[PDB]
Amino acid sequence: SLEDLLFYTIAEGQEKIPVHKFITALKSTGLRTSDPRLKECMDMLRLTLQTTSDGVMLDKDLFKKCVQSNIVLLTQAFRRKFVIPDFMSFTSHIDELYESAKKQSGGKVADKFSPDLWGVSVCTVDGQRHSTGDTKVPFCLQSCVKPLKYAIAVNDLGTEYVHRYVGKEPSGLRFNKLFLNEDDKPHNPMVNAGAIVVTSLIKQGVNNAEKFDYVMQFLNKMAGNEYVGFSNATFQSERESGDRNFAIGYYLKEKKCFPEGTDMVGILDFYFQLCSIEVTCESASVMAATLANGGFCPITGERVLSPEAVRNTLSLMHSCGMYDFSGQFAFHVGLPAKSGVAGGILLVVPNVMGMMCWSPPLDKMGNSVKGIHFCHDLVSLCNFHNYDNLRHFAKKLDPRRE
Amino acid sequence: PSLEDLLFYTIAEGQEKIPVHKFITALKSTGLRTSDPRLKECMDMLRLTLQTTSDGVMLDKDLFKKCVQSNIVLLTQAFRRKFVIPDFMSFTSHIDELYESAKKQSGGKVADKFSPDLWGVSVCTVDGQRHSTGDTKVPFCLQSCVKPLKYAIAVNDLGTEYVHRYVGKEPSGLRFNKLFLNEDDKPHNPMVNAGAIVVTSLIKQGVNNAEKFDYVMQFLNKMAGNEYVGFSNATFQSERESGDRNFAIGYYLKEKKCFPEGTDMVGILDFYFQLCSIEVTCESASVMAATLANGGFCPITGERVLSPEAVRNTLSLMHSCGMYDFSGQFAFHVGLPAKSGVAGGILLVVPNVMGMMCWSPPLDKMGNSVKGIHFCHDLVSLCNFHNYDNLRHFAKKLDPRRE
Amino acid sequence: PSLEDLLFYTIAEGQEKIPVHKFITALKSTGLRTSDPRLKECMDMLRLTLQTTSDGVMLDKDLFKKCVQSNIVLLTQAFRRKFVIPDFMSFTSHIDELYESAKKQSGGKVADKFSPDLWGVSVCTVDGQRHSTGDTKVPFCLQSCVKPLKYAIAVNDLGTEYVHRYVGKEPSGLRFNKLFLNEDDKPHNPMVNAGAIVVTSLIKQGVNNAEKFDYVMQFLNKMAGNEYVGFSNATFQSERESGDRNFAIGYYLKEKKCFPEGTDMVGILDFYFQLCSIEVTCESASVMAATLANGGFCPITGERVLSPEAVRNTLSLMHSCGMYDFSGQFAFHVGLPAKSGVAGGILLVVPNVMGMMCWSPPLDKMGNSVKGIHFCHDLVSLCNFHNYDNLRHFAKKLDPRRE
Amino acid sequence: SLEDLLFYTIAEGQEKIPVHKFITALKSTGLRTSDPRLKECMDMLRLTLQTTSDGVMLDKDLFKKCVQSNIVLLTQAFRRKFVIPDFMSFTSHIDELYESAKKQSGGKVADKFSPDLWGVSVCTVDGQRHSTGDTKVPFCLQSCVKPLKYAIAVNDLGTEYVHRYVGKEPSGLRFNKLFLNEDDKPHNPMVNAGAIVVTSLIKQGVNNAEKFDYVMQFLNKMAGNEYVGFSNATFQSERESGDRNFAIGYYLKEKKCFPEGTDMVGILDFYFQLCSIEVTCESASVMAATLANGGFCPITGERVLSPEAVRNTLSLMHSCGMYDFSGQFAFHVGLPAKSGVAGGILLVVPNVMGMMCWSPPLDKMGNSVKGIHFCHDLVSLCNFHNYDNLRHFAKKLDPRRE
Ligand SMILES: O=C(Cc1ccccc1)Nc1nnc(CCSCCc2nnc(NC(=O)Cc3ccccc3)s2)s1
Ligand SMILES: O=C(Cc1ccccc1)Nc1nnc(CCSCCc2nnc(NC(=O)Cc3ccccc3)s2)s1
Repeated sequence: SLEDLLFYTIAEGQEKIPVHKFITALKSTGLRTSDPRLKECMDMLRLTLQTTSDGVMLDKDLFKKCVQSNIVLLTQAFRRKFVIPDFMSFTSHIDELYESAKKQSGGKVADKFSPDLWGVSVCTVDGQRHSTGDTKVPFCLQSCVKPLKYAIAVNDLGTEYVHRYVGKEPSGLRFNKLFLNEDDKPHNPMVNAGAIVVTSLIKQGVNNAEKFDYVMQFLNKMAGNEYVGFSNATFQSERESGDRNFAIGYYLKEKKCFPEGTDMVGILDFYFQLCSIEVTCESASVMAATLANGGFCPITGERVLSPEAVRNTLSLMHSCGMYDFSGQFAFHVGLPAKSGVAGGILLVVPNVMGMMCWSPPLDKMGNSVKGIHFCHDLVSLCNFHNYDNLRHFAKKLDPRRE
Repeated sequence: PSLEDLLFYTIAEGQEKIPVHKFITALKSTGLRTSDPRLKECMDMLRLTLQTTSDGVMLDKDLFKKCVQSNIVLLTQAFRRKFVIPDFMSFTSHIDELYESAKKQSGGKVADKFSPDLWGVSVCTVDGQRHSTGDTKVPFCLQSCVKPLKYAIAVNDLGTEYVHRYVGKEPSGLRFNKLFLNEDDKPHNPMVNAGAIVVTSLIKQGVNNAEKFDYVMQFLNKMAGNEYVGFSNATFQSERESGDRNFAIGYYLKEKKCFPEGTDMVGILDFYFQLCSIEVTCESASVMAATLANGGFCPITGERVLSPEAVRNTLSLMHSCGMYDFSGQFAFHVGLPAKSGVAGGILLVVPNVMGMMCWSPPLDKMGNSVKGIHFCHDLVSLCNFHNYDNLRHFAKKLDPRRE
Repeated sequence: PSLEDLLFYTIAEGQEKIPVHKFITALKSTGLRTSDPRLKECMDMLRLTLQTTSDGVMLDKDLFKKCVQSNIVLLTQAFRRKFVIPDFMSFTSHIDELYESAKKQSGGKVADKFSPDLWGVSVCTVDGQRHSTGDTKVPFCLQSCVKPLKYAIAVNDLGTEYVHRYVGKEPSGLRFNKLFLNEDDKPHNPMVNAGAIVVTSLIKQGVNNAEKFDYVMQFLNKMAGNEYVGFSNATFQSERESGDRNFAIGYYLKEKKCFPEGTDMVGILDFYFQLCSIEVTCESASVMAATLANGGFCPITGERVLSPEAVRNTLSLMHSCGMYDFSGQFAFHVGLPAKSGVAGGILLVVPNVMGMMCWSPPLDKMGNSVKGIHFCHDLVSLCNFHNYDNLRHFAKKLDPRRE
Repeated sequence: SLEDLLFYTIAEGQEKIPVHKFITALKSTGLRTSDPRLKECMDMLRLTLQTTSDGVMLDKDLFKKCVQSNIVLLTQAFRRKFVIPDFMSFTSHIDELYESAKKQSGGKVADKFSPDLWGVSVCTVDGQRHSTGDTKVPFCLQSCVKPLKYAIAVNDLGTEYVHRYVGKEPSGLRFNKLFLNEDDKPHNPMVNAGAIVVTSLIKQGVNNAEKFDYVMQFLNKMAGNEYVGFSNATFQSERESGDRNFAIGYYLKEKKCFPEGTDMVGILDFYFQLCSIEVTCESASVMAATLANGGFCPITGERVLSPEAVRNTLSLMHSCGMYDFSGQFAFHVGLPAKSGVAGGILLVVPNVMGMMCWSPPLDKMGNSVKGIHFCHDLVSLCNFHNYDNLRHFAKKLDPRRE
């Protein structure tokens, strides 16, 4: 009697629960009715609300009928088994943390969005969503895709083959300039140099039209079929300006850094496409949550990413993610991130939640100000630093305990 | 309404009396050692109340309740399977298996007195559970393993802002492994000779090169729960006459005023050289490591040894800058804050779980003990400890925080 | 008062009529060639005279006089041994030995269509005196020998400091063999391909490539005294199907705004490849070399091809940034401003003496002709031509400028 | 008739030649009365200017027997066979060059002299001398001493031996702070790293009080026995602050770059000594002109340096002469030169002259501000630049043509 136990808990020992009393109780687990895992249960309460134009409260049988298929989720949500149990106040802090971070004036956009925008969207490894501010506005990943594509190539080619072509370390702050390492390979897949070679490994032999759908599919599964778009616009402008990536390409060609059969100039076309893929904070925190969640999309429970692919990517998101800010960043926030010149910080606090912070203004290394100050405050407030202690964490509050 | 009685029927499964060996081999399987200092009252009472018979004997709800009365809740948790590694027993067997497979790979050159066949591994967890195997009671110099330990002491005592005025926090790269300073005219991080030597000059800013040392030993004893920390004046003598590279760094960091006001660079070099020949065994350093793995509370004494500021920063930097030039490949393939050492040492830490120390004197080309490098890989291959595994979805790996 | 007569009676033994053929030998052992352009009128009038007179033929003082009237100024200098190398006959003996001594050095690898036993030295002194040994009339491309010439042409047309808004003037630094731009986002110097490409980018901006090229051909023709200067279309079309590295450099230059505004980098790359495919002979290129040996004036025409501001900058960077990595050891040991080329050319230049081209196609590992550097070493072994050789006290060296 | 032929030429048709007239005829030939190759003659000018009390005034036989033994030297001088025939005009050019450089007011002295000191001095392959400014003030060569010591090493050991221990190429502008090159040899004998090493090659097997004599023996033969001194003061301060040099010293020790059995700390003391050697501009011109003269001292006719050692030392000064300024220096100036932190610049125009400039204030690169201006102007005046032609040199001046 799983459904049975759940009814008594929500229905205050009386005749029944009314309609919104269920859903306001359901919207308090931070779950969202449009969760794909709740599709059935929501379908069927459309059916039973349509039994009368007068009511209706629900009997224990009427209740149990709808939540039949989804009580596994509804129990964990209502007996507060979700990775952040009091999700209700945990959002009231993120609210504050959005608010104080909204007060951060500085930063320059790339050069054409409005520097007013600012939207952070949580998505817990369990599905609990929260968002405040402008989380519905689509934007491009740009270099936020290098992890995602890097994932895809290790997901399909394995680590050994891939790093036969790209390094694994960071190169430091004086050689954010060099292309190849001592062995005539770019140093890691997070710098455009290694990214160009990675792009040259995704689906060799197939043509550039088929190649691109293969990652759009992949990029869709990672966001639980929430909004991933494409901007032809930033695509064409991203190759007309891509003189540096051409440079890299030609130098990769000369010293033979692509697989034997690569039409180098096409691979750059493909690279440039990949950067112009669109997302919203909402759709992109599910992508981050997928990395948070070992490779499984938190709101569809589908496997998208092999764990090697997801480990390797958070590993290099750590070392190599925030450009030259990586060192200081891996230090104070210590959360595998990936910045993007569009302003996206594809934050991940693994085994908890995925974030996407979007506010377009950047800093001198290429990281959203508000994006960066938000993590800082976040780590300050909650024991999320990769090497915080989960037990003796002193003045920090944990949202995984009660 | 009977917490001391609550634990009785777990071992005395509905039995009358219970042998104390039946209780302590039940407590060696908790992984704890009888010499756990937060058991002493339980172990003194039991030694005392073991002076109530001369043939045996054993204890009852009368006696037990009088003895584990003091430390009941640790024995509760210890016996309610409430330790971070519940079946510590089979986890040790894993370590044994990695240890011996990492023994047969006999490449390397000893640095330039030991036998290359030495190979010692020791674990301690944040709950105090310990294990080891091989030559783990053999004292070696911390050498560069001392560096994060000494960093920690500086941050606990001075805060993170202060200590990173004097030494950067990033890893150097496979190019600049020989430059001393980054462009900020600081050594890149506390893990390079350049950076250690600098951190050393921030401990006990004031008192003299004998109080500074005792004070590091005091800390180093607290942190190790009072296991063997020591000091091999023999190494220190040869460290300080063949130390031309270091004297180069010393003179260059003085050249670029990298120490603080009133720093006797040459004496700091002695302290450094001293701190390098500070002796530990794999065992005593397991408690060092697990202490940092434990928010700064010493797992086997319950004593707050370090800031949680201090443990975090150190583990932040052992990750990046820990394995000389192999740190990159290391952070990738094993992604555990480690720290290598010229005598064979690796100070491994699995945060929220355990601390480790490995040891085989033969270094490889890079200067990291062959068998030690081999062993840290294999352990991440095995267990989802790698800093970036998922705790829920981790493929074909074994998590030992689960039964 | 007695000018051509002064010469006329010196080649005669106070005698009757000197035969034309023994005047011919007297002027071939002066080293000049009967085809010197600065002599064409003397040979025109003397073959015309053989055409009319009969039947020896022989030569009166009046029959000698103003055949040589035109070029007597040279012709005296030739005969009173007032040339830079007075006893040129013996000096060719030493070239004939140094050629043969360098003939035995068959090591070295061609680039990848010729044959390695090809070996030719042609000497053009600043006066005109020619000597060749071995295969001098075989045509080869200039390849990166063009860089100094093209560089000269750039500064002769645009002047040092403009050219150097876009190109440094320093020799990169043996291990930084590989980075294109320096700190200021400038290439290092015009001898490196990264600078060649940007130099090329600055000659006759605005014109299109067909004209640019001919503007370069005429220039090269005069420097050679209108001896063979040509263009193999064969090597150019592969120079464009293989220069991936150059394309690398070009785009990176574009990204950093290293070309002038309104530079189509892809055609500047094509123009650049054409300058490498220009061909010459040992004979034709020793006149090019002697031109720079000659403050820019072509020894066998008398024609100012290059500003002295441009001879020097080119000779400078040929000293220091010239022979690629070997230029250090080369500036040390040979101290001559040379320039290597991957076709097998060393554009040797002994300022104030002569211009050589040596040609053996086989390159060494740094890409420089085996026999070329051997000849070059042996040549300064025997003679005080090394840059900082002393012209007065020079030990056992022979000086050819002293009789 | 050779002494008569001389006696007749310098005679103004006057039967009894004055000696005031003789010496100003001699001084203005460049030579000074203190020339050692003229002592015999100058001795007997003291002998016969002792016989009475008048002029005195020599004649066909008195003249003849004083210049009897120095005639062929006094021939070329008065037959204008001296490499710079009209040395006279040549010196006021050097004067203008000095005064033009007089106005370059920038610069910071290191830390003790007063920053208005400035001098130049010339000496030719034949002996003609000139100086202007503060050219009799002792100062330390400091770093100007590395070429001189290198010569002595090559002269005593030969090119082969010496360059088993120091390289021969230039450093490299950005990573100009490395001590060694990838052969573990210091880059060249002109960096403190290679200087220090060159210093251990001199007179192995003999203690440091005697090494220093033999160096000054050499450093005397080379300056024709003009002023060579030594400062213990600067030696004790250089001893007490060159932490960098200790660094480098220790670094060469661990890298085993000295010849076996080298007391590093002593060689550092010897280095600190050798850098504290005292010269004036004057004495240092004969230093340089000895090198300009194939190793024969212009003023004593002694062979001091085998041409080997002279060739090499003037090659390395060209390449590695002026610290990070050497690249641009060899380009624009293209005379082998050698800068010093005191302001010293030991310049050399082979086969014509040696020079030496002093000016305390340095630039941002460790080179005398005005000592630097001075060359740049000099080469802009004379076809001295190593690659100016001796026939066609555009609008420049040649001082070997009359
Ligand atoms: O933007 C600045 C300002 C700056 C300022 C201060 C300091 C430095 C720089 N400088 C820049 N300089 N170049 C840039 C473009 C990247 S370099 C071309 C890519 C590579 N070239 N050689 C490589 N090594 C190998 O390929 C190893 C190899 C091993 C064995 C055999 C062959 C090859 S990779 S940017
Ligand atoms: O061991 C090889 C063979 C090898 C092999 C391969 C390639 C070359 C050479 N060569 C050497 N290896 N170690 C050597 C002594 C190392 S220390 C040099 C003195 C400095 N220490 N930190 C510095 N940076 C800054 O003071 C600030 C700054 C940093 C960066 C930019 C601007 C400003 S400079 S030499």
